[PDB]
Amino acid sequence: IRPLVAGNWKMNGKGESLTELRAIAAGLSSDLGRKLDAVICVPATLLSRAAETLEGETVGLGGQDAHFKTSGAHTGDISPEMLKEAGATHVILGHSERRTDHHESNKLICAKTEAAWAAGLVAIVCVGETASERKAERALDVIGDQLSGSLPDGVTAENTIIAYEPVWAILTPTVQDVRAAHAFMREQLIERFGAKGAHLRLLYGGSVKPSNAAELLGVADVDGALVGGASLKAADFLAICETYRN
Amino acid sequence: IRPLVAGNWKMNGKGESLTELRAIAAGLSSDLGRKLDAVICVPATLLSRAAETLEGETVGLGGQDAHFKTSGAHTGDISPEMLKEAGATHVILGHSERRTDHHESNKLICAKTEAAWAAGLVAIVCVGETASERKAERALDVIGDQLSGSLPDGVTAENTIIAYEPVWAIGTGLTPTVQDVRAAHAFMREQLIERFGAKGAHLRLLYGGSVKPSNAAELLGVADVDGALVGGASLKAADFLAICETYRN
Repeated sequence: IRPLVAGNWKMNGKGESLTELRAIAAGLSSDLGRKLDAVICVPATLLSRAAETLEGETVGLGGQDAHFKTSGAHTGDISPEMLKEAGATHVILGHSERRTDHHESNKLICAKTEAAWAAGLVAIVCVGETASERKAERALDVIGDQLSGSLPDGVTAENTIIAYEPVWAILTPTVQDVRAAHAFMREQLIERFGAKGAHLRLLYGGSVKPSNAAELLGVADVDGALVGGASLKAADFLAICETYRN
Repeated sequence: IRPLVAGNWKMNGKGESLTELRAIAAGLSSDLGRKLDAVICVPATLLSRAAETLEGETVGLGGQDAHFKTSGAHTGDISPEMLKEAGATHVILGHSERRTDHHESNKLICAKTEAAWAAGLVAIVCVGETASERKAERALDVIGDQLSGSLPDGVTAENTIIAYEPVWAIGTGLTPTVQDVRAAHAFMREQLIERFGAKGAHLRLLYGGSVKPSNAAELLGVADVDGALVGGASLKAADFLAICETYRN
């Protein structure tokens, strides 16, 4: 499985930040970048400008959310077609921050996931359990439910990526923690999707930094990362990518 | 009070839509645009390109929502500074679609309005009662609670515009009467004067119900209506402009 390092800028980044994007492009201009895929998910306000900056580079662009409809009376909401037409190849769906603060349900994320595929986008679908779900020993129940409710029947290794977010630690998770969450995801996805389940990229979406990337990304059934803060600066992001030097 | 026709594209608009902004700008190059302000509120994905499209022109640009913080861990949210830096001068906040479908409270909208101001944006803050609240005989009580709860203490006549949405009418095929509009706007004016004094007398109060080339003259002649927040009819330049032509004098 080819690795993917995806950056989630969350609600950071304006015109000035585009330099970081260029530097990431530059850093992956060589042998390193030929070895992995990389996608940076920027705010919707920055996407077209970022698409221009990245024209002819290996680095892909994501949005951080999209609606389930193509268009309509939905003030303030962005369609996946809009993301597509502005230059996105990917969109993050079901991020913990939206499941929690925006109350997004598994059903909604499923509908967003189909609509994303219909617009030509790869869905980066996030799952993850809270501290109390974990303290209550329901971690796997919850991850399992999120995966079976958030993912539509038509998943392929090409149209869907899964990111695991240990929301519970928002504590640092152990290698052991990461290992057991990702083995569980892999077995869940194979049970439901068979062959292609084995090919779906599972990204680790906990706290990923240059200093912990080697240990976390060397874990079985981790196929990359959904990097938060460390993706805002090209030097951090590139040092995380350095992991796949070999 | 100088009138403002604002257009709300809602979740409509891509690169191909930019010619419409262009046509609107050109229609308002006449003697017309000297008399009124115009703002089109476009999807955040289009904002920077729409900014580029309208460079130099009188037509302002709006966002359709914005966060209450400047930045941070809010995956998929847009801060009012991102709108500002992309070229917007305005942002719609508290639209009924967001109050209903995104469960936005007065408290959230208040927090969003402060942040909009701190980013250098004029907040277009929407209020409006449902058919249920109307049948409860609480129309005015609802609009009053929304205005008091949604608006921060720092309102100025320059940093805030209010738009009234007759949400009750949506989906019914009936359009509010001049009597309905007058009563809502007279009420909003009195409330804003009680709370903000003379600032409250100069606040622009936009009519955000169904406004189309066919009804614009009557509705926009209503006392205490200082313009409109136009929906569907802002999607096509000729419709938007025919609403604006109501103000030719």
